[PDB]
Amino acid sequence: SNPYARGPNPTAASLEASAGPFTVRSFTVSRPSGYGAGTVYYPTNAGGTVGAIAIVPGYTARQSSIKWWGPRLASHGFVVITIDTNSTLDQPSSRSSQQMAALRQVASLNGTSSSPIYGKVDTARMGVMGWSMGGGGSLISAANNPSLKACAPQAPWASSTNFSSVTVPCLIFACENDSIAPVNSSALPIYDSMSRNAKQFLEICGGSHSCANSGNSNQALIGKKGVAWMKRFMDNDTRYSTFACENPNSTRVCDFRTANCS
Repeated sequence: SNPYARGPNPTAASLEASAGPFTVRSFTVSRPSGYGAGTVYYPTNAGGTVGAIAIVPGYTARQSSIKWWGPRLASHGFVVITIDTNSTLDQPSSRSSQQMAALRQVASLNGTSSSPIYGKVDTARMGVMGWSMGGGGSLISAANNPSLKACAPQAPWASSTNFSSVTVPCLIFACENDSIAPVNSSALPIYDSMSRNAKQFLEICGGSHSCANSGNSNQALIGKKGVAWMKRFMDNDTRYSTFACENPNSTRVCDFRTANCS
């Protein structure tokens, strides 16, 4: 039996829905430790400890850009922290440091009896996500901390596209018509550099740079894939192997690639 399996058996419908099975609550971090600000989303009734995911915005951007992931992932059995960086103009390495500081604080709060997330987190199972330079920061976090169980950046940008060292399972969401971090020069080269991990490349048809952000028109597919990836790799949950590894066969997807997945 898998000690990390949570919730009922998944379906395409249950993964495409607005919400998963668990009730979600949230709170603002009162004293952010090593980053600007944070919101923690958590399930109240997951039926066991769950992994934690830290999500970082892009250059100039704030939590509003990636907020939708908080309730979406938390409702399937994860503690999710969305952050604002110390400066909106922080670069990817700094974003990575702040992302890891946010994971550290979630672990701190797991051991703080006054916190709503006291005893709710398995601090040995963590994941990283983010938009643009925050996506680059997620890849840097994965390269520097290989015990991370999953990485799912969106429209990533980084100073170097070479992430050949990354052993962490990586799902790259890409936006076809991205003019800030073009697919051909950012997301795709990053994907191609990784030969030591489970990896996936999912490009959204007609998507601008913000195609996986809050308010996007593809929350059914993007949310299904993000949750499935985190479930498969953070929870070792093989009930999600097909959802995580499959080509969605969706008219919303203009390019799909996967390796070492199923």
